[PDB]
Amino acid sequence: NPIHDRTSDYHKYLKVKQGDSDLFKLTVSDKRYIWYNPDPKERDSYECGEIVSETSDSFTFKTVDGQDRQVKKDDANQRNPIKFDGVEDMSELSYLNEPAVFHNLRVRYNQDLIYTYSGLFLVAVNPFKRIPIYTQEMVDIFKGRRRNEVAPHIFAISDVAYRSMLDDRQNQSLLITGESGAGKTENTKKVIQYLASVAGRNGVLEQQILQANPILEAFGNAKTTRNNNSSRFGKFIEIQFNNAGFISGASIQSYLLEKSRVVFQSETERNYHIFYQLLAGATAEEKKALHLAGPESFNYLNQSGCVDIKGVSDSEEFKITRQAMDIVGFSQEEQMSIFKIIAGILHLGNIKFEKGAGEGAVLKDKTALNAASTVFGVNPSVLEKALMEPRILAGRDLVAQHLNVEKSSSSRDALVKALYGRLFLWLVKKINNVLCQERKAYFIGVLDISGFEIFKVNSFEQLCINYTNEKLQQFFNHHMFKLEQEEYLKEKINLDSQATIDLIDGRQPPGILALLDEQSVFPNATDNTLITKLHSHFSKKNAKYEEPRFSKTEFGVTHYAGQVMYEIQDWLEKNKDPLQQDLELCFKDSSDNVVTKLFNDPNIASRAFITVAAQYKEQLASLMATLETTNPHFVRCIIPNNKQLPAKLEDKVVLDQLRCNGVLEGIRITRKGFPNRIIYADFVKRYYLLAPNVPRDAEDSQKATDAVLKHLNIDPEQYRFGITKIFFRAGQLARIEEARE
Ligand SMILES: [Mg+2]
Repeated sequence: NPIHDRTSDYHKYLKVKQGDSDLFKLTVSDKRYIWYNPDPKERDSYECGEIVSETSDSFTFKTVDGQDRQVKKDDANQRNPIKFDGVEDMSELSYLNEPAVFHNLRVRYNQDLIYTYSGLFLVAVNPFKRIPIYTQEMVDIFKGRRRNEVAPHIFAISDVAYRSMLDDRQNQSLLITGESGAGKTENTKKVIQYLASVAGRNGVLEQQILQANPILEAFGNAKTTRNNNSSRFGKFIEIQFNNAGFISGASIQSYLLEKSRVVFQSETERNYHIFYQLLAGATAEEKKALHLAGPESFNYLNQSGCVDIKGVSDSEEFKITRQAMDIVGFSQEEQMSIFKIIAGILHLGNIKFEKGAGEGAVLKDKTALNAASTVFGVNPSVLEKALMEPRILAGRDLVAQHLNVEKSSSSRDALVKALYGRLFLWLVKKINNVLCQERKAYFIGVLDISGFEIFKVNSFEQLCINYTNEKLQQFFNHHMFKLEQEEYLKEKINLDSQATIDLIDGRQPPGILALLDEQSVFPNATDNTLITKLHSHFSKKNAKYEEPRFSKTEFGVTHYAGQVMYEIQDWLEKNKDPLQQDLELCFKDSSDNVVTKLFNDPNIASRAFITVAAQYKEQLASLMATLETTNPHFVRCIIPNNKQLPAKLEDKVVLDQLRCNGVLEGIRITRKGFPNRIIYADFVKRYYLLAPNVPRDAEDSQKATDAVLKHLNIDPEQYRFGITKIFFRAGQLARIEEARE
């Protein structure tokens, strides 16, 4: 049992290395430390100062350089005794302050221990290197072990969920969130891997379930400045099981796909992987049939100045993507058409519009246009017309308009985005068709989506994601509450989300989205109309809203994670996501078999119509409805720094996430009552020697406990006798630790 074999990789890689002795005496020390900011020239930078003295109200400690500073006891961040360095649950800490929390994480991280619990959460720090803890052999050690039984790990939480499902006959959910680059996806893949193995039918299905996300990754992921393999869409994976506990199917729901990246990427970034895959991977012959060239030959791929990802073979990935498609069940025909769509898009991006003639646009060279038309199988003349001379309803009149180059170009861009988003939607639907069962008994759903987003520039998509996150954090809050109450009950012992939530999705009075939708009805409304309406209703009138001192195009929202300033540019457009009807018409007649679906299947071609905001709101409520029916599990992924480097855990970077994702707040909350709770025998096992009476392995554990306690003359208010554990208040246990044997 690797778990008992101190020489195993299990031990090497997932546990704090255990020496020969276990004895208390070992960790003994006179020295008492404190966590201090060597400079409020920082406030997450801290050093450990040793307390060299104290007064009845404040401590005095040395600093690193040797300077004596003074602290208020009620302001000191006491450092936990060394025995606590490396515990598996932060709930085990006596002193639960910020620096102390970060320090435990860090000690663990320094030993490549990327997983640590914090009460209800599993906290996972990206190591930025591959630790060999996800082998089948690692899978097997986790089978059926309780939380307290094995080291912290994503496999552990997944096991706890599967057992819960089976035992309570209740659906479950794993919510995996945090910043881009944090490892959400990485961990989500490990959750699927695990389940397919502890519950798979020793199979085609399973293989298809696994080969499903590589298809989605090719189409939904891209290299950004924060992750070479960034998920540009959010997802909820339902893993379906029969009553016997075997995987029976699966379903995927995608959200917020970044269609905009198709037509533009920042410097060093890449467009979606598939473009590159096709281009590299296609057969000399397929190129000719697709009018394919190098990435440099395509405006949609030649602008950022990055057409390749280090250590990534686009050609080899193509092979992998195609294989996946093969496995899921995409027909070769279907696959051609999918590639055709990718090709056509590339062609659409290469169309050059010119003016002069007048104020109107024209197409002097039509190579590009013709290229896209062939691959899509639509009429280039019809296409051309729909591009620059769409017919617009001027009341009763249906007249064609001659668009300028700009307008012309943007329209082109909107056609590309709709084709991309619809394909994505169709691929998701194709895959669900295969995997998905109408006959499911139970499910474990996996949400891999970003946590709060607070960028230099915040736009509509950030408000959306942040809106979701206010809901998820309020859901965890409710959940912590119940579970916390429950514990207390079982042992015999003793917000604000709404307001932000309402400001965003409120109907009466109307909140942001409501107002946005309203403006959305008027063809002539502008960003200015919009921001002015927002300020009118909320500036100085809604406590979670802020009108900027000078910006005219932004507004701020006080979120759970702090204020977020948003820019209103293009919100109206984004809310309607328009596409010229004539473009719809052109493509509706497409001779292509996949293309026809994207335009003729109301379920793909249309939202409902309702606005983008209204759809986001409805989809978020459905998700939450689901979640509400599960027993949830929370994974908080954390990026150690902004450089994608191993062995470089940056305090400021880390602390900031801990503050935003709910970890430190929950600790704050916890720390207030009886954060430490220990199994009677566990307690004696360790502190027997502290009392002149007590046998290490006593049968009357509680007594034994009271014993020690009494010996020590500890203050009764600081502890609580529970039915199976001894409940301790903050710092009590550390002092205890600090006791002479
Ligand atoms: Mg991801």
